[PDB]
Amino acid sequence: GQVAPNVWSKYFNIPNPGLRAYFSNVVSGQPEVYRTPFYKGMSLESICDEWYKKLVSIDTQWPTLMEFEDDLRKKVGPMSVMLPLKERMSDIDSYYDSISKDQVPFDTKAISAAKSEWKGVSRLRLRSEVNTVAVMKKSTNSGSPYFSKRKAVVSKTIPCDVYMDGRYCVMRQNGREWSGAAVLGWRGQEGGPKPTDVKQRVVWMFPFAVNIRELQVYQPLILTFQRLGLVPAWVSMEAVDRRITKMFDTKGPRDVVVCTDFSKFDQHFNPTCQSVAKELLADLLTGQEAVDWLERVFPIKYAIPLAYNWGEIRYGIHGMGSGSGGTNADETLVHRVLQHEAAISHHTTLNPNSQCLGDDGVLTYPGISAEDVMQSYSRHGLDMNLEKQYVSKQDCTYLRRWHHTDYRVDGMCVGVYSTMRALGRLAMQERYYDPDVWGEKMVTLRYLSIIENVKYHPLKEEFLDFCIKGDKTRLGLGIPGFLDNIAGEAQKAIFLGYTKSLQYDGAAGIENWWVVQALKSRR
Repeated sequence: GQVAPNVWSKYFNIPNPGLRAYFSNVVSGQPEVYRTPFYKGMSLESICDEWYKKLVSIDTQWPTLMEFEDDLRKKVGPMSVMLPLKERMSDIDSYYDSISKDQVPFDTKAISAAKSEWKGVSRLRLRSEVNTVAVMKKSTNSGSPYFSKRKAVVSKTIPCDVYMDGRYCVMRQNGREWSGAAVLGWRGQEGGPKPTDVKQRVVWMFPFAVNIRELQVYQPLILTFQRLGLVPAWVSMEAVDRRITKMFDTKGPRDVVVCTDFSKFDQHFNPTCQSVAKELLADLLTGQEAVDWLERVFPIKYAIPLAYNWGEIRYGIHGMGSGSGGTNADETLVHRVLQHEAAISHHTTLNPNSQCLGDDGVLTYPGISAEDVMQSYSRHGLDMNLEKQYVSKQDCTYLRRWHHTDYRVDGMCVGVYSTMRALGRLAMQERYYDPDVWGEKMVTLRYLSIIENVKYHPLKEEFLDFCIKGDKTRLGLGIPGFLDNIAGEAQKAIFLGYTKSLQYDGAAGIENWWVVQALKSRR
């Protein structure tokens, strides 16, 4: 745990007033519930109770959509309540304790079937440090050692080299050696209506130099898979929709579709899972630098130290460091092996229109059952809870959207985001934006980007009308000139970038959003 000052200064550039104040907020927590001005003067309860009166009209035509809405309404509530560090210690422990559950290795044929999906593909080369830096988000925090904006410390960071030496992460940055540690970050996820129901997500904020080295492989990997369409959720929700359609149209007429969920996937992504990820990357990669990368950069996300408080560092191997540049790449490649393994364990072939993304999957194969899947997956040390699994021949959920074989828009089984979930996010934010300092245009833009998720909901027009009420300036209709200049307003403002890399949140194309078109047509 606690290190003397002369140790701490090898991890972080000292003095660091901003890092001191960051950890002070980590210790004390953040207890206030942040409510938006959406339906100001009505409670969260009445907002949902009123929308529900309209919503129930879908229950006769689409009862399982009503069940999906009713399940997500139970989660509506605050997302801004950050517990004090002393109440999150067990959340940290789970990263280190969950990786030693009983676990057996993956089947060879499953690993080969996964590698077959990219048979003809141009092998990946590492992207240079310089080009990798240019592409990445550079306004976000550099982590250890500077805890600054990335753009300000590029030249103190590259050229860099990072590797594990035992339990230490050694980092050489433009000639100087530092010791690397992830900084304990936080995200809130709604999990009920009380302040104490906020889910306390553990975010590992990686050293800039580690993220650069990681992304030298993961940026080319994401790019290649996007163009090949291998992981639809890295492309778009419409690409997800098209593969959901293919899945429903090619499954056995009497087969179920199984929707799997992992409890604490990152924490259980143990060494057995890691070596499958390393093997698959090695098949995608080519050249000597890649061999070097696979031995020295790849392991860091599963073993980097954690700075969880100003004087305090935890060491040891652990599960997926939630927040790594390859957070979703490693897990999605291995989750795909799990899907193949389940069909192969039962003497059949995975329906290739099955999908997965980090801890979320939907699959089918001849004769599939949920119980076979759960057994096949969880023998690898992976935790699953049944009442979060879902099984049906006609519908499924994936990436918090409902899909039905018969619910088609222009031929496609489009995904229906929950109006209840969207209402919770319209009323409740994770951060405070003082009205006096950020203004109504930004709040309105946050609203539009939430509502846009329900663009395929059968009650989307009634839902938009409901949301127009509840906004004083009516989602932009009441702001002079705003809708006519929506592209430009949207650029002053500045989830898919998330699904591809980091896993924290769980561009003038805004003019093509359904919700914008729908508002303009209401003038």
